[PDB]
Amino acid sequence: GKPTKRSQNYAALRK
Amino acid sequence: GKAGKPTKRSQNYAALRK
RNA sequence: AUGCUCAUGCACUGCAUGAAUGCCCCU
RNA sequence: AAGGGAUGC
Ligand SMILES: [Br-]
Repeated sequence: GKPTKRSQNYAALRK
Repeated sequence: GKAGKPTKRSQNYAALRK
């Protein structure tokens, strides 16, 4: 659904 | 580029993980 | 498009909370 | 995209 600290954090290290 | 689904064991392990 | 996934909380829907063991082996 | 394993000595 919406971004979360966890998913966001993942996206970062993941980016 | 991969995901991995948390299972009953993985989660159980983590639950016990302090 | 992790803008997920998956648990737990009196519809494969909400809400809230937590987990990168969300591993590693295998079939 | 499905299943199993803590003897995962
Ligand atoms: Br295998």
